[PDB]
Amino acid sequence: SDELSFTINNFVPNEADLLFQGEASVSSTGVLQLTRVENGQPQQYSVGRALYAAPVRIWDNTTGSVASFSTSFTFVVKAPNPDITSDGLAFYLAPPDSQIPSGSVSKYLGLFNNSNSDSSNQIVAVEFDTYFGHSYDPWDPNYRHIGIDVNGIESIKTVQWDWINGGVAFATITYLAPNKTLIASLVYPSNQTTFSVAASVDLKEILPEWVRVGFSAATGYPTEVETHDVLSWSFTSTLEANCD
Amino acid sequence: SDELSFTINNFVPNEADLLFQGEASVSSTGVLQLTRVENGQPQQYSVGRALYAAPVRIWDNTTGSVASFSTSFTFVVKAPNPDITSDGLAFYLAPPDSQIPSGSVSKYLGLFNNSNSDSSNQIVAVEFDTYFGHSYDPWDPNYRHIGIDVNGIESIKTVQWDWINGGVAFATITYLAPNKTLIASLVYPSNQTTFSVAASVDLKEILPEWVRVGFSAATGYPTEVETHDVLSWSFTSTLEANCD
Amino acid sequence: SDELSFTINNFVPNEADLLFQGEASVSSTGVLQLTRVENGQPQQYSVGRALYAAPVRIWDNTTGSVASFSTSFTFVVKAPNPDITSDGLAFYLAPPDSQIPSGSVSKYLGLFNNSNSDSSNQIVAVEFDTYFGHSYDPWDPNYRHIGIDVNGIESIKTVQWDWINGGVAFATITYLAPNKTLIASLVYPSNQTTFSVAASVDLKEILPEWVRVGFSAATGYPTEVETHDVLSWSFTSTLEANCD
Amino acid sequence: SDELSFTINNFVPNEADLLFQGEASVSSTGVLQLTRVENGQPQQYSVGRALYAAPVRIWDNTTGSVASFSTSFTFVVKAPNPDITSDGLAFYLAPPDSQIPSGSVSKYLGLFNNSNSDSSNQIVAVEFDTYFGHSYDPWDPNYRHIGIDVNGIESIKTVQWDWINGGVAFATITYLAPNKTLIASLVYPSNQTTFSVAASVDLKEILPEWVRVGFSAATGYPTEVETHDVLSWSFTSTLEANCDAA
Ligand SMILES: *[C@@H]1O[C@H](CO)[C@@H](O[C@@H]2O[C@H](CO)[C@@H](O[C@@H]3O[C@H](CO[C@H]4O[C@H](CO)[C@@H](O)[C@H](O)[C@@H]4O)[C@@H](O)[C@H](O[C@H]4O[C@H](CO)[C@@H](O)[C@H](O)[C@@H]4O)[C@@H]3O)[C@H](O)[C@H]2NC(C)=O)[C@H](O)[C@H]1NC(C)=O
Ligand SMILES: *[C@@H]1O[C@H](CO)[C@@H](O[C@@H]2O[C@H](CO)[C@@H](O[C@@H]3O[C@H](CO[C@H]4O[C@H](CO)[C@@H](O)[C@H](O)[C@@H]4O)[C@@H](O)[C@H](O[C@H]4O[C@H](CO)[C@@H](O)[C@H](O)[C@@H]4O)[C@@H]3O)[C@H](O)[C@H]2NC(C)=O)[C@H](O)[C@H]1NC(C)=O
Ligand SMILES: *[C@@H]1O[C@H](CO)[C@@H](O[C@@H]2O[C@H](CO)[C@@H](O[C@@H]3O[C@H](CO[C@H]4O[C@H](CO)[C@@H](O)[C@H](O)[C@@H]4O)[C@@H](O)[C@H](O[C@H]4O[C@H](CO)[C@@H](O)[C@H](O)[C@@H]4O)[C@@H]3O)[C@H](O)[C@H]2NC(C)=O)[C@H](O)[C@H]1NC(C)=O
Ligand SMILES: *[C@@H]1O[C@H](CO)[C@@H](O[C@@H]2O[C@H](CO)[C@@H](O[C@@H]3O[C@H](CO[C@H]4O[C@H](CO)[C@@H](O)[C@H](O)[C@@H]4O)[C@@H](O)[C@H](O[C@H]4O[C@H](CO)[C@@H](O)[C@H](O)[C@@H]4O)[C@@H]3O)[C@H](O)[C@H]2NC(C)=O)[C@H](O)[C@H]1NC(C)=O
Ligand SMILES: *[C@@H]1O[C@H](CO)[C@@H](O[C@@H]2O[C@H](CO)[C@@H](O[C@@H]3O[C@H](CO)[C@@H](O)[C@H](O[C@H]4O[C@H](CO)[C@@H](O)[C@H](O)[C@@H]4O)[C@@H]3O)[C@H](O)[C@H]2NC(C)=O)[C@H](O)[C@H]1NC(C)=O
Ligand SMILES: *[C@@H]1O[C@H](CO)[C@@H](O[C@@H]2O[C@H](CO)[C@@H](O[C@@H]3O[C@H](CO)[C@@H](O)[C@H](O[C@H]4O[C@H](CO)[C@@H](O)[C@H](O)[C@@H]4O)[C@@H]3O)[C@H](O)[C@H]2NC(C)=O)[C@H](O)[C@H]1NC(C)=O
Ligand SMILES: *[C@@H]1O[C@H](CO)[C@@H](O[C@@H]2O[C@H](CO)[C@@H](O[C@@H]3O[C@H](CO)[C@@H](O)[C@H](O[C@H]4O[C@H](CO)[C@@H](O)[C@H](O)[C@@H]4O)[C@@H]3O)[C@H](O)[C@H]2NC(C)=O)[C@H](O)[C@H]1NC(C)=O
Ligand SMILES: *[C@@H]1O[C@H](CO)[C@@H](O[C@@H]2O[C@H](CO)[C@@H](O[C@@H]3O[C@H](CO)[C@@H](O)[C@H](O[C@H]4O[C@H](CO)[C@@H](O)[C@H](O)[C@@H]4O)[C@@H]3O)[C@H](O)[C@H]2NC(C)=O)[C@H](O)[C@H]1NC(C)=O
Ligand SMILES: *[C@@H]1O[C@H](CO)[C@@H](O)[C@H](O)[C@H]1NC(C)=O
Ligand SMILES: *[C@@H]1O[C@H](CO)[C@@H](O)[C@H](O)[C@H]1NC(C)=O
Ligand SMILES: *[C@@H]1O[C@H](CO)[C@@H](O)[C@H](O)[C@H]1NC(C)=O
Ligand SMILES: *[C@@H]1O[C@H](CO)[C@@H](O)[C@H](O)[C@H]1NC(C)=O
Ligand SMILES: *[C@@H]1O[C@H](CO)[C@@H](O)[C@H](O)[C@H]1NC(C)=O
Ligand SMILES: *[C@@H]1O[C@H](CO)[C@@H](O)[C@H](O)[C@H]1NC(C)=O
Ligand SMILES: *[C@@H]1O[C@H](CO)[C@@H](O)[C@H](O)[C@H]1NC(C)=O
Ligand SMILES: *[C@@H]1O[C@H](CO)[C@@H](O)[C@H](O)[C@H]1NC(C)=O
Ligand SMILES: [Ca+2]
Ligand SMILES: [Ca+2]
Ligand SMILES: [Ca+2]
Ligand SMILES: [Ca+2]
Ligand SMILES: [Mn+2]
Ligand SMILES: [Mn+2]
Ligand SMILES: [Mn+2]
Ligand SMILES: [Mn+2]
Repeated sequence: SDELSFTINNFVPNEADLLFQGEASVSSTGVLQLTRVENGQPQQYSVGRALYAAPVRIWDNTTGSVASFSTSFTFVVKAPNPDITSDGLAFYLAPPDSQIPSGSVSKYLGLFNNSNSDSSNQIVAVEFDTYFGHSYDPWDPNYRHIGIDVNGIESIKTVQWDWINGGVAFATITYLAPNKTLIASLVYPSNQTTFSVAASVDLKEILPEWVRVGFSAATGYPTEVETHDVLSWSFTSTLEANCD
Repeated sequence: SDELSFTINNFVPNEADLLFQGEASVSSTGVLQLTRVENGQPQQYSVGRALYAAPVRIWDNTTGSVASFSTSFTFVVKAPNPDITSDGLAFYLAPPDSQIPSGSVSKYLGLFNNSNSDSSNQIVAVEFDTYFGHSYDPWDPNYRHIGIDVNGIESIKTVQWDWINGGVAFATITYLAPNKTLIASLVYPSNQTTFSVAASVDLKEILPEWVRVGFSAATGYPTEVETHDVLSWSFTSTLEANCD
Repeated sequence: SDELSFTINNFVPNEADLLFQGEASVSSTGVLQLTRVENGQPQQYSVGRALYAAPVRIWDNTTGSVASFSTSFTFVVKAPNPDITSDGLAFYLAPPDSQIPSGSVSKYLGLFNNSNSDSSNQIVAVEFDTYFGHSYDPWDPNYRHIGIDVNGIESIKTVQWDWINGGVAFATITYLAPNKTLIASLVYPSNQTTFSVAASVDLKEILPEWVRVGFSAATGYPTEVETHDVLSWSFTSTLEANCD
Repeated sequence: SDELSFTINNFVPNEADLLFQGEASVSSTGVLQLTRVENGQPQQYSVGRALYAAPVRIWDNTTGSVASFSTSFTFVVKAPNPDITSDGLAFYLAPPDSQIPSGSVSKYLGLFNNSNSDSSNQIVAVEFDTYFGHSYDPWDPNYRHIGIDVNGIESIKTVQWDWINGGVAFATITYLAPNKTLIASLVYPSNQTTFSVAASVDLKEILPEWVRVGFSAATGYPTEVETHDVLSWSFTSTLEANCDAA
């Protein structure tokens, strides 16, 4: 509650402390696969979500304290066709009872089913969007991007990101509550490249007192499929008290 | 999984990260009450259990790694009648799907319903037994005690403990896996007294790979009731890898 | 040794756990001032260095283990004249017995006194260079930059950085040893801007087994002076063992 | 300062982050030896002290905040003659500039040189005293003990302790500042035995704002020598802020 820190360097099949929604699963080799894979090939129209079992406490209505946190993970996106990719994944905080919305949720990364932004969603996400289509995703920019989503698919702030096929990406997301700042960074040590972005968000009005952290991913047409994988994931959060 | 640490200095009503079984609840003042209390008075035949939402990983069958951990909490036992008290409470590790056994479970601290020890229980507990009755609890010693229970109410090792009515007790439980040692200590800073005990247990054969940690408490006849309360609770565990 | 973590949210005068070289000092208000300030005005030709008292263990020659670490701090650079600024500061790892080189060390940020790179220096730094002069600093680029220095002032990799006068900057430096990667990030939450850079370095050949971490800063001519301040600083490092 | 945590599972020769006073040293095998050992035999009249390089912040005079901390370590005491042992060792907090007092400091575990208690010492120690002599140590009880020392060799509180020759002991010392309580526990997993003690101390009046943590050990006559060794040592302290005073 006040403080919560965990680290998962490797995953196991049917992991107990992870709640899976959709078709997400963990392979025998120990890699967390949000999209089902048959004989080394990704499938089409596959949506997956994983969450940590324990809800995370963000703020208190009585005292007014608000939590600042930081997390880091390693993920891989590998597509048979480098030219075009489908949708992508995201790291998101949602209500504990959040479930997959009904209907077509591919272009929304399995988080929403409507393009409009509503304050009732109470979802705060950092998306790694690899699909820059204009007809299906008019809101997204022309290039592959890393964006911050607050109660809507239309990201308040995005940064151009150069995706590498079969490349391990080390991502870090840090929220500073006193400064009301969300920072997302991604690093490719294979080419030694960095992409960073920051935004101004206040979790008091957006998210409830208790939330759940996790990952989401989606896929589209069979021709433009891809594989999303997570190898490690570390999280730490503390609820500092304000006497003011 | 590999590492998990949390700290709860204060509790809130309907806490999300705590699973309650029986009649356990959290008061408005922020104290975790395993036994229901009416207008400042404990009730009779009340059994309560609380667990952490996230299961804890102890060991791996493939690598052979085993986790060592440590936890600390503060609890209060306050009875209207200091002469005689009912049952008591315990800090226990059990399977994630553990539920309250049917039948009379008061004298067993809400963990078992049979006096015999069976390896299928897979429950490892540290009990603070305040009831020294001989007819109902022939297994327990003549004095109030702190005991270690492994797959049975009959504690493998117990230490005499002087209970103080309305006294805050600071307890610490530490498991060292390489040495296969479980250590339980209790401190009263109001009188500056300490009671410690150690035992030899191996969680490989007893508990499964994934377990849940928490507290349990029970009460008996109305004349000899008592109030069990928990004010704070901190836990930390790491899964160190063995290359041997 | 194996693990070391500390956090200093506020500083105190004549702090015991900080070793000061040059004219660095801590103000009564609790801000770490590397450059001496008279009545709210910075001085000229002022060089300061601060280090943590405890040396940090990086690697072992026998086992071959190498440490990965992460640190974060907050710093402020405030100059009376926004047009031109002097030198700058840096976060550096050096030998425990490192001292200020003799001679003009202003343009070298108080770390070196020669422009050439020599492997005997054994200094690894992340510099926030605010002086883009060409005659005095031909090696530096045309713009204010954040650079990574390995045994020389000429940074192996630099990133353009927009300096803000009187603006609080939150910086984070993370070294991953298995991937041999050094990452430096800087954030301005007042304007919500981020600047990140990564480089490939191996501390085995560069630094010795035991090093000291800290900060350095320098100033130049009186007309182009500036004030360097540090408000908070957190560091954490672990020495993970490799069984390969 | 506000928070400081470190862990040393193994030691190395000439360790940089440890300050050694006296004849303490680290062996090639990686064990911290406070008393010099020749060819596997302890020596006589050997006094050693080790401290962590970084001073530890306990309290602030302005805000009034006071730090609570916890530490754990593993130590071995092995004597050729189990019948009688010399002096012992202790885990102590002292001023950063503390040095070995001049004169005979064997019976005082290398911390003091006078039996009387003076508030100017500013030393807070947890001693594992293995010498129960009455003529040389009239203050100590009749049995081997674990004691808490505050500005004096005469321990305010002691607990009987059964020493095991060549036995690994796991010790844990925890200070709770809001409750002003110091707790010391020792465990032998080889026989599964525990010895615990608690005392009431306030570091505000005793120790200064900045202190240094470490270990001390001493030896006596050649016939009753022993070897003191430390295998691992972990420390963690945090300075929690109190808004009641402010
Ligand atoms: C992220 O988080 C915080 C907010 O939570 C951001 O805001 C800064 O936080 C600091 C510390 O809380 C605050 O600094 C305050 O500045 C006040 C005014 O500054 C005086 O001193 C300077 C000295 O040069 C003068 O230039 C100036 O003219 C003023 O005279 C001070 O009054 C404050 O002191 C206070 O101390 C205690 C509380 O600790 C109070 O009880 C006192 O009454 C007193 O008021 C304090 O020093 C300030 O809110 C922000 N800093 C600024 C404006 O510089 C952080 O900026 C942000 N951190 C990041 C991004 O790293
Ligand atoms: C809790 O956990 C551990 C077990 O997990 C308990 O067991 C001790 O652990 C240590 C360290 O692993 C082991 O110590 C070993 O002792 C071996 C023999 O000792 C030699 O050296 C002494 C020096 O005085 C001589 O007296 C003696 O005659 C022997 O010559 C050594 O061989 C071991 O060294 C090994 O190092 C590496 C591994 O790190 C190996 O690759 C080498 O091949 C080499 O074998 C090692 O030093 C031993 O298992 C236990 N310690 C003993 C018996 O003293 C801990 O006791 C327990 N900790 C607690 C309760 O605090
Ligand atoms: C930062 O740090 C590490 C290096 O320290 C970087 O390197 C990766 O680290 C991982 C894990 O150590 C290594 O992955 C290895 O890949 C080997 C080959 O891959 C097989 O499996 C895939 C499955 O799709 C096939 O595609 C492929 O064709 C191969 O069949 C495996 O053999 C390795 O498994 C090993 O497991 C144990 C050790 O844990 C060994 O004992 C076994 O013998 C077995 O060899 C292992 O899975 C690999 O070194 C690097 N990953 C790669 C190449 O994908 C990290 O990339 C870097 N992390 C960042 C930047 O986040
Ligand atoms: C180690 O540390 C602390 C001291 O630092 C020791 O002292 C206890 O700490 C708690 C929490 O700070 C304090 O509890 C206080 O008790 C007050 C009175 O109790 C009322 O409620 C009970 C309910 O049964 C009634 O029985 C009783 O008659 C009273 O009606 C309360 O007033 C306090 O509430 C306060 O909350 C906030 C601060 O958080 C204040 O702003 C409010 O004004 C309000 O006063 C509070 O609940 C108390 O100091 C000590 N606990 C006691 C006496 O029970 C710890 O005991 C010690 N911990 C160990 C050894 O584990
Ligand atoms: C886009 O997403 C929204 C939100 O999901 C979606 O609106 C509704 O969401 C709910 C929850 O997923 C859908 O779930 C069920 O649909 C049927 C018919 O309602 C029933 O199984 C359930 O309805 C009963 O239970 C509700 C409990 O709140 C009651 O409110 C209700 O009165 C019924 O008793 C349950 O709602 C629901 O189907 C959709 N609504 C519709 C018309 O489908 C929205 O539909 C999505 N818009 C798209 C894809 O265009
Ligand atoms: C002491 O504790 C043991 C263990 O609880 C207890 O044995 C049985 O435990 C189960 C689980 O709590 C009891 O629960 C239910 O009882 C009835 C009748 O069986 C049904 O609701 C359920 O039985 C069905 O579901 C089971 C699923 O495994 C099937 O195995 C079974 O075939 C049925 O389909 C469920 O079991 C169960 O009642 C008790 N057994 C009895 C006779 O009560 C034991 O009874 C306790 N001994 C005491 C109090 O003396
Ligand atoms: C650029 O930096 C280098 C490295 O500092 C510098 O070379 C020498 O560095 C040392 C250490 O700071 C200087 O320090 C002293 O200088 C005088 C004369 O040597 C003496 O105080 C000392 O010399 C004695 O002690 C040394 C110990 O190693 C002995 O090696 C020596 O034989 C003497 O006994 C000590 O060295 C030293 O002055 C400089 N060398 C010179 C000529 O100044 C180098 O000078 C700098 N280059 C610049 C500014 O152009
Ligand atoms: C028991 O312990 C106390 C405390 O150590 C001891 O008193 C004195 O302690 C100091 C510090 O260890 C001893 O150190 C030196 O002794 C000589 C003579 O004084 C000098 O080297 C030094 O004295 C000079 O420096 C001092 C700095 O404070 C000045 O105060 C002084 O005026 C001198 O300029 C330094 O003190 C000191 O020797 C002892 N005092 C004596 C008489 O030895 C005490 O002696 C011990 N009692 C025993 C063993 O019975
Ligand atoms: C917080 O407390 C105030 C008390 O007036 C109440 O009005 C408000 O509804 C509460 N908000 C939440 C989310 O509980
Ligand atoms: C990264 O390095 C590899 C080396 O083979 C190279 O093939 C690839 O083109 C590089 N990618 C980028 C974006 O530089
Ligand atoms: C552990 O692995 C071995 C492989 O032979 C298997 O026999 C055993 O059943 C496994 N144990 C568990 C609890 O999975
Ligand atoms: C503890 O201290 C209080 C002080 O009032 C006293 O009443 C009580 O008897 C003491 N309890 C024990 C076991 O010493
Ligand atoms: C490391 O060990 C090898 C052993 O052959 C030795 O040659 C080498 O000099 C050592 N390196 C250092 C820096 O001690
Ligand atoms: C940052 O915000 C302030 C608001 O007053 C503005 O003055 C300043 O120009 C901004 N700086 C940048 C680089 O946008
Ligand atoms: C603490 O502050 C007060 C201010 O009046 C002062 O009198 C006292 O000497 C200070 N104590 C210490 C140890 O600095
Ligand atoms: C501890 O166990 C060993 C087993 O050999 C035994 O020799 C020794 O006497 C025991 N010590 C105590 C105090 O029980
Ligand atoms: Ca898209
Ligand atoms: Ca009983
Ligand atoms: Ca420059
Ligand atoms: Ca003695
Ligand atoms: Mn997008
Ligand atoms: Mn019992
Ligand atoms: Mn530069
Ligand atoms: Mn003694």
